[PDB]
Amino acid sequence: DKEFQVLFVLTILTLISGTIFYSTVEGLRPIDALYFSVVTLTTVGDGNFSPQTDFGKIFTILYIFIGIGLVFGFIHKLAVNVQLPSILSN
Amino acid sequence: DKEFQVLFVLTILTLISGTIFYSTVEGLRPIDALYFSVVTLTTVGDGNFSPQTDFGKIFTILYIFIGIGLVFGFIHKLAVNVQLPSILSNLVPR
Amino acid sequence: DKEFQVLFVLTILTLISGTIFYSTVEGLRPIDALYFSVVTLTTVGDGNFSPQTDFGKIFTILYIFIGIGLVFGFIHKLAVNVQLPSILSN
Amino acid sequence: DKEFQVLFVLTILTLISGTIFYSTVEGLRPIDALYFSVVTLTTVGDGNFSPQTDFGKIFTILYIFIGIGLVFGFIHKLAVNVQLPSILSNLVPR
Ligand SMILES: [K+]
Ligand SMILES: [K+]
Ligand SMILES: [K+]
Ligand code: NA
Ligand code: NA
Ligand code: NA
Repeated sequence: DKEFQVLFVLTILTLISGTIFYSTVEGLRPIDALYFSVVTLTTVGDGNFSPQTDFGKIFTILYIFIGIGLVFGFIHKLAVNVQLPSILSN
Repeated sequence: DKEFQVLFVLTILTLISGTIFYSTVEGLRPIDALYFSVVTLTTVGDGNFSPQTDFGKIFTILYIFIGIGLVFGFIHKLAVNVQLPSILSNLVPR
Repeated sequence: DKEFQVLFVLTILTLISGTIFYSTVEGLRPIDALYFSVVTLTTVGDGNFSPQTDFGKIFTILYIFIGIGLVFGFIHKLAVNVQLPSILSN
Repeated sequence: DKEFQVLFVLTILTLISGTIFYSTVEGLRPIDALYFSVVTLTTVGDGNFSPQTDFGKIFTILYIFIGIGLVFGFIHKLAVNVQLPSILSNLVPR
Protein backbone atom coordinates (compact mmCIF):
# COMPACT_ATOMS: atom_id res chain seq x y z
CA ASP A 1 0.00 0.00 0.00
CA LYS A 2 1.68 3.15 -1.24
CA GLU A 3 -0.04 5.52 1.17
CA PHE A 4 1.35 3.47 4.08
CA GLN A 5 4.76 3.15 2.42
CA VAL A 6 5.05 6.89 1.79
CA LEU A 7 3.93 7.73 5.33
CA PHE A 8 6.54 5.30 6.68
CA VAL A 9 9.29 6.92 4.60
CA LEU A 10 8.25 10.44 5.62
CA THR A 11 8.16 9.42 9.28
CA ILE A 12 11.58 7.74 9.15
CA LEU A 13 13.12 10.74 7.39
CA THR A 14 11.57 13.11 9.95
CA LEU A 15 12.91 11.05 12.87
CA ILE A 16 16.40 10.89 11.31
CA SER A 17 16.41 14.70 11.05
CA GLY A 18 15.50 15.05 14.72
CA THR A 19 18.09 12.45 15.72
CA ILE A 20 20.81 14.33 13.85
CA PHE A 21 19.70 17.67 15.26
CA TYR A 22 19.41 16.74 18.94
CA SER A 23 22.63 14.68 18.93
CA THR A 24 24.72 17.43 17.32
CA VAL A 25 23.16 20.61 18.74
CA GLU A 26 21.92 19.40 22.14
CA GLY A 27 24.66 16.84 22.75
CA LEU A 28 22.47 13.77 23.21
CA ARG A 29 23.51 10.22 22.46
CA PRO A 30 21.85 9.11 19.20
CA ILE A 31 19.43 6.74 20.99
CA ASP A 32 18.40 9.56 23.34
CA ALA A 33 18.05 12.00 20.43
CA LEU A 34 15.81 9.51 18.62
CA TYR A 35 13.84 8.85 21.81
CA PHE A 36 13.28 12.58 22.37
CA SER A 37 12.20 13.06 18.74
CA VAL A 38 9.69 10.21 19.04
CA VAL A 39 8.13 11.25 22.36
CA THR A 40 7.93 14.87 21.14
CA LEU A 41 6.17 14.18 17.84
CA THR A 42 3.78 11.61 19.37
CA THR A 43 3.03 14.19 22.16
CA VAL A 44 3.98 11.76 24.95
CA GLY A 45 6.70 14.17 26.04
CA ASP A 46 9.71 13.57 28.23
CA GLY A 47 9.99 14.39 31.91
CA ASN A 48 13.78 14.44 32.06
CA PHE A 49 14.91 16.56 29.13
CA SER A 50 14.04 19.83 27.45
CA PRO A 51 16.31 21.60 24.93
CA GLN A 52 18.87 23.87 26.56
CA THR A 53 19.88 26.06 23.59
CA ASP A 54 17.78 28.78 22.01
CA PHE A 55 18.40 27.10 18.62
CA GLY A 56 17.08 23.84 20.05
CA LYS A 57 13.94 25.49 21.43
CA ILE A 58 13.17 27.13 18.07
CA PHE A 59 13.88 23.89 16.20
CA THR A 60 11.58 21.94 18.54
CA ILE A 61 8.69 24.39 18.02
CA LEU A 62 8.97 24.11 14.24
CA TYR A 63 9.56 20.32 14.40
CA ILE A 64 6.27 19.82 16.25
CA PHE A 65 4.29 21.77 13.63
CA ILE A 66 6.14 20.10 10.73
CA GLY A 67 5.85 16.57 12.05
CA ILE A 68 2.87 15.99 14.35
CA GLY A 69 0.31 15.52 11.57
CA LEU A 70 2.49 13.11 9.60
CA VAL A 71 3.33 11.01 12.65
CA PHE A 72 -0.29 10.62 13.64
CA GLY A 73 -1.25 9.75 10.08
CA PHE A 74 1.42 7.05 10.18
CA ILE A 75 0.25 5.80 13.59
CA HIS A 76 -3.30 5.49 12.23
CA LYS A 77 -2.27 3.60 9.08
CA LEU A 78 0.02 1.36 11.13
CA ALA A 79 -2.88 0.57 13.47
CA VAL A 80 -5.08 -0.52 10.55
CA ASN A 81 -2.40 -2.88 9.28
CA VAL A 82 -1.49 -4.34 12.70
CA GLN A 83 -5.11 -4.88 13.79
CA LEU A 84 -6.59 -6.18 10.55
CA PRO A 85 -5.33 -9.80 10.78
CA SER A 86 -6.94 -10.14 14.23
CA ILE A 87 -10.20 -8.54 13.05
CA LEU A 88 -10.34 -10.80 10.00
CA SER A 89 -9.50 -13.92 11.98
CA ASN A 90 -12.22 -13.01 14.52
CA ASP B 1 -19.15 -5.30 17.79
CA LYS B 2 -16.33 -7.69 16.83
CA GLU B 3 -13.92 -4.81 16.19
CA PHE B 4 -14.52 -3.48 19.71
CA GLN B 5 -13.88 -6.91 21.23
CA VAL B 6 -10.64 -7.22 19.24
CA LEU B 7 -9.44 -3.75 20.28
CA PHE B 8 -10.30 -4.52 23.90
CA VAL B 9 -8.35 -7.78 23.98
CA LEU B 10 -5.40 -6.30 22.08
CA THR B 11 -5.34 -3.32 24.47
CA ILE B 12 -5.30 -5.64 27.50
CA LEU B 13 -2.52 -7.75 25.99
CA THR B 14 -0.56 -4.60 25.16
CA LEU B 15 -0.82 -3.31 28.73
CA ILE B 16 0.15 -6.73 30.13
CA SER B 17 3.21 -6.76 27.88
CA GLY B 18 4.27 -3.31 29.05
CA THR B 19 3.71 -4.25 32.68
CA ILE B 20 5.98 -7.29 32.25
CA PHE B 21 8.59 -5.40 30.23
CA TYR B 22 9.02 -2.37 32.51
CA SER B 23 8.98 -4.44 35.72
CA THR B 24 11.62 -6.85 34.33
CA VAL B 25 13.99 -4.63 32.32
CA GLU B 26 13.52 -1.30 34.10
CA GLY B 27 12.98 -2.69 37.61
CA LEU B 28 9.64 -1.02 38.29
CA ARG B 29 7.07 -2.40 40.69
CA PRO B 30 4.29 -4.01 38.60
CA ILE B 31 1.76 -1.28 39.53
CA ASP B 32 4.28 1.37 38.47
CA ALA B 33 4.98 -0.52 35.24
CA LEU B 34 1.26 -0.63 34.45
CA TYR B 35 0.90 3.07 35.32
CA PHE B 36 3.83 3.96 33.05
CA SER B 37 2.40 1.88 30.22
CA VAL B 38 -1.02 3.55 30.48
CA VAL B 39 0.17 7.15 30.69
CA THR B 40 2.64 6.56 27.83
CA LEU B 41 0.13 5.00 25.41
CA THR B 42 -2.57 7.59 26.18
CA THR B 43 0.17 10.24 25.53
CA VAL B 44 -0.23 11.83 28.98
CA GLY B 45 3.36 10.91 29.80
CA ASP B 46 4.92 10.43 33.20
CA GLY B 47 6.60 13.54 34.55
CA ASN B 48 9.23 11.66 36.49
CA PHE B 49 10.26 8.35 34.92
CA SER B 50 11.96 7.76 31.57
CA PRO B 51 13.42 4.38 30.56
CA GLN B 52 17.04 4.26 31.70
CA THR B 53 18.30 1.29 29.65
CA ASP B 54 18.89 1.33 25.89
CA PHE B 55 16.66 -1.78 25.66
CA GLY B 56 13.94 0.21 27.44
CA LYS B 57 14.31 3.19 25.11
CA ILE B 58 14.09 1.08 21.94
CA PHE B 59 11.17 -0.94 23.30
CA THR B 60 9.33 2.24 24.32
CA ILE B 61 9.73 3.73 20.82
CA LEU B 62 8.20 0.63 19.20
CA TYR B 63 5.58 0.29 21.96
CA ILE B 64 4.49 3.90 21.38
CA PHE B 65 4.04 3.52 17.62
CA ILE B 66 2.02 0.29 17.89
CA GLY B 67 0.30 0.97 21.20
CA ILE B 68 -1.04 4.49 20.67
CA GLY B 69 -3.01 3.31 17.66
CA LEU B 70 -4.53 0.37 19.56
CA VAL B 71 -5.31 2.28 22.75
CA PHE B 72 -6.94 5.20 20.97
CA GLY B 73 -8.87 2.87 18.71
CA PHE B 74 -10.17 1.26 21.89
CA ILE B 75 -10.96 4.61 23.51
CA HIS B 76 -12.89 5.68 20.42
CA LYS B 77 -14.91 2.44 20.31
CA LEU B 78 -15.51 2.70 24.06
CA ALA B 79 -16.92 6.20 23.56
CA VAL B 80 -19.15 5.19 20.63
CA ASN B 81 -20.39 1.80 21.84
CA VAL B 82 -20.52 2.20 25.63
CA GLN B 83 -20.20 5.74 26.94
CA LEU B 84 -22.35 7.68 24.46
CA PRO B 85 -25.29 5.22 24.60
CA SER B 86 -25.09 5.18 28.39
CA ILE B 87 -25.08 8.99 28.62
CA LEU B 88 -28.03 9.20 26.22
CA SER B 89 -30.00 6.59 28.17
CA ASN B 90 -29.26 8.41 31.42
CA LEU B 91 -30.60 11.71 30.00
CA VAL B 92 -34.07 10.29 29.27
CA PRO B 93 -36.71 11.71 31.65
CA ARG B 94 -38.60 8.84 33.28
CA ASP C 1 -26.99 24.29 22.59
CA LYS C 2 -27.77 21.29 24.75
CA GLU C 3 -24.95 19.10 23.45
CA PHE C 4 -22.45 21.79 24.49
CA GLN C 5 -24.25 22.38 27.81
CA VAL C 6 -24.28 18.68 28.70
CA LEU C 7 -20.62 18.26 27.75
CA PHE C 8 -19.75 21.26 29.93
CA VAL C 9 -21.62 19.79 32.89
CA LEU C 10 -20.02 16.36 32.45
CA THR C 11 -16.57 17.94 32.21
CA ILE C 12 -17.08 20.10 35.31
CA LEU C 13 -18.38 17.13 37.31
CA THR C 14 -15.43 15.01 36.18
CA LEU C 15 -12.92 17.69 37.17
CA ILE C 16 -14.58 18.15 40.58
CA SER C 17 -14.23 14.41 41.21
CA GLY C 18 -10.53 14.52 40.39
CA THR C 19 -10.04 17.63 42.52
CA ILE C 20 -11.67 15.93 45.50
CA PHE C 21 -9.70 12.73 44.96
CA TYR C 22 -6.22 14.19 44.53
CA SER C 23 -6.65 16.71 47.38
CA THR C 24 -7.86 14.10 49.88
CA VAL C 25 -5.90 10.99 48.87
CA GLU C 26 -2.71 12.52 47.46
CA GLY C 27 -2.59 15.56 49.75
CA LEU C 28 -2.57 18.27 47.09
CA ARG C 29 -3.91 21.77 47.54
CA PRO C 30 -7.26 22.05 45.70
CA ILE C 31 -5.79 24.26 42.94
CA ASP C 32 -2.99 21.73 42.38
CA ALA C 33 -5.46 18.83 42.43
CA LEU C 34 -7.57 20.60 39.81
CA TYR C 35 -4.48 21.44 37.77
CA PHE C 36 -3.31 17.81 37.82
CA SER C 37 -6.78 16.58 36.83
CA VAL C 38 -6.86 19.00 33.88
CA VAL C 39 -3.37 18.29 32.53
CA THR C 40 -3.99 14.53 32.91
CA LEU C 41 -7.30 14.38 31.05
CA THR C 42 -6.13 16.75 28.28
CA THR C 43 -2.95 14.57 27.97
CA VAL C 44 -0.62 17.55 28.53
CA GLY C 45 0.77 15.81 31.60
CA ASP C 46 2.74 17.23 34.48
CA GLY C 47 6.49 17.09 34.91
CA ASN C 48 6.53 17.67 38.66
CA PHE C 49 3.95 15.30 40.11
CA SER C 50 2.84 11.70 39.77
CA PRO C 51 0.57 9.94 42.29
CA GLN C 52 2.46 8.40 45.20
CA THR C 53 -0.15 5.95 46.54
CA ASP C 54 -1.21 2.71 44.90
CA PHE C 55 -4.84 3.89 45.23
CA GLY C 56 -3.91 7.09 43.40
CA LYS C 57 -2.19 5.20 40.58
CA ILE C 58 -5.22 2.93 40.07
CA PHE C 59 -7.60 5.90 40.23
CA THR C 60 -5.54 7.81 37.66
CA ILE C 61 -5.57 4.87 35.21
CA LEU C 62 -9.35 4.58 35.42
CA TYR C 63 -9.82 8.38 35.39
CA ILE C 64 -7.98 8.65 32.07
CA PHE C 65 -10.19 6.01 30.42
CA ILE C 66 -13.37 7.46 31.96
CA GLY C 67 -12.62 11.05 31.10
CA ILE C 68 -10.36 11.52 28.08
CA GLY C 69 -13.10 11.11 25.47
CA LEU C 70 -15.49 13.49 27.22
CA VAL C 71 -12.84 16.16 27.71
CA PHE C 72 -11.82 16.13 24.08
CA GLY C 73 -15.45 16.24 22.98
CA PHE C 74 -15.86 19.31 25.18
CA ILE C 75 -12.66 20.90 23.83
CA HIS C 76 -13.95 20.41 20.27
CA LYS C 77 -17.39 21.90 20.96
CA LEU C 78 -15.80 24.79 22.87
CA ALA C 79 -13.53 25.46 19.89
CA VAL C 80 -16.51 25.70 17.53
CA ASN C 81 -18.22 28.22 19.78
CA VAL C 82 -15.11 30.34 20.45
CA GLN C 83 -14.01 30.46 16.80
CA LEU C 84 -17.38 30.97 15.11
CA PRO C 85 -17.77 34.73 15.77
CA SER C 86 -14.37 35.36 14.14
CA ILE C 87 -15.18 33.09 11.18
CA LEU C 88 -18.55 34.78 10.66
CA SER C 89 -17.11 38.27 10.99
CA ASN C 90 -14.39 37.36 8.46
CA ASP D 1 -9.71 29.28 2.90
CA LYS D 2 -11.13 31.90 5.28
CA GLU D 3 -11.37 29.38 8.13
CA PHE D 4 -7.66 28.56 7.76
CA GLN D 5 -6.74 32.25 7.85
CA VAL D 6 -8.85 32.75 10.99
CA LEU D 7 -7.30 29.74 12.74
CA PHE D 8 -3.83 30.93 11.77
CA VAL D 9 -4.33 34.43 13.17
CA LEU D 10 -6.05 33.15 16.32
CA THR D 11 -3.22 30.65 16.87
CA ILE D 12 -0.61 33.41 16.54
CA LEU D 13 -2.51 35.67 18.94
CA THR D 14 -2.89 32.78 21.38
CA LEU D 15 0.85 32.06 21.34
CA ILE D 16 1.65 35.78 21.75
CA SER D 17 -0.67 35.93 24.75
CA GLY D 18 1.01 32.93 26.37
CA THR D 19 4.45 34.35 25.68
CA ILE D 20 3.47 37.60 27.42
CA PHE D 21 1.70 35.84 30.29
CA TYR D 22 4.43 33.34 31.22
CA SER D 23 7.26 35.87 30.85
CA THR D 24 5.42 38.41 33.07
CA VAL D 25 3.73 36.30 35.75
CA GLU D 26 6.03 33.28 35.84
CA GLY D 27 9.29 35.12 35.10
CA LEU D 28 10.32 33.07 32.08
CA ARG D 29 12.55 34.39 29.33
CA PRO D 30 10.32 35.17 26.31
CA ILE D 31 11.75 32.26 24.27
CA ASP D 32 11.05 29.91 27.18
CA ALA D 33 7.54 31.34 27.55
CA LEU D 34 6.85 30.72 23.86
CA TYR D 35 8.31 27.20 24.11
CA PHE D 36 6.13 26.43 27.13
CA SER D 37 3.05 27.77 25.37
CA VAL D 38 3.68 25.64 22.28
CA VAL D 39 4.42 22.36 24.04
CA THR D 40 1.43 22.86 26.37
CA LEU D 41 -1.12 23.58 23.63
CA THR D 42 0.13 20.75 21.39
CA THR D 43 -0.17 18.51 24.52
CA VAL D 44 3.50 17.46 24.40
CA GLY D 45 4.05 19.06 27.80
CA ASP D 46 7.29 20.34 29.27
CA GLY D 47 9.07 17.80 31.44
CA ASN D 48 10.59 20.36 33.73
CA PHE D 49 8.49 23.50 34.20
CA SER D 50 5.04 23.80 35.77
CA PRO D 51 3.45 27.16 36.66
CA GLN D 52 4.45 28.04 40.22
CA THR D 53 1.91 30.79 40.97
CA ASP D 54 -1.81 30.24 41.54
CA PHE D 55 -2.46 32.87 38.83
CA GLY D 56 -0.31 30.79 36.48
CA LYS D 57 -2.15 27.57 37.32
CA ILE D 58 -5.60 29.07 36.74
CA PHE D 59 -4.50 30.79 33.54
CA THR D 60 -2.93 27.57 32.25
CA ILE D 61 -6.15 25.61 32.87
CA LEU D 62 -8.19 28.12 30.85
CA TYR D 63 -5.45 28.48 28.22
CA ILE D 64 -5.41 24.69 27.74
CA PHE D 65 -9.17 24.38 27.21
CA ILE D 66 -9.36 27.25 24.69
CA GLY D 67 -5.93 26.85 23.12
CA ILE D 68 -5.85 23.12 22.37
CA GLY D 69 -8.95 23.47 20.22
CA LEU D 70 -7.50 26.39 18.25
CA VAL D 71 -4.02 24.93 17.80
CA PHE D 72 -5.26 21.53 16.67
CA GLY D 73 -7.81 23.12 14.37
CA PHE D 74 -4.89 25.00 12.84
CA ILE D 75 -2.73 21.87 12.62
CA HIS D 76 -5.55 20.03 10.87
CA LYS D 77 -6.11 22.83 8.35
CA LEU D 78 -2.36 23.10 7.81
CA ALA D 79 -2.24 19.39 7.00
CA VAL D 80 -5.23 19.53 4.61
CA ASN D 81 -4.54 22.83 2.85
CA VAL D 82 -0.73 23.04 2.80
CA GLN D 83 1.12 19.85 3.70
CA LEU D 84 -0.95 17.22 1.88
CA PRO D 85 -1.12 19.16 -1.42
CA SER D 86 2.60 19.85 -1.21
CA ILE D 87 3.44 16.18 -0.58
CA LEU D 88 1.20 15.11 -3.46
CA SER D 89 2.77 17.65 -5.83
CA ASN D 90 6.25 16.53 -4.79
CA LEU D 91 5.40 12.88 -5.58
CA VAL D 92 4.57 13.58 -9.24
CA PRO D 93 7.22 12.16 -11.60
CA ARG D 94 8.42 14.92 -13.93
K1 LIG E 1 10.25 16.07 35.45
K1 LIG F 1 -0.41 14.34 24.59
K1 LIG G 1 2.08 14.77 27.16
NA1 NA H 1 4.13 15.06 29.23
NA1 NA I 1 3.49 13.24 36.20
NA1 NA J 1 10.74 17.86 28.33
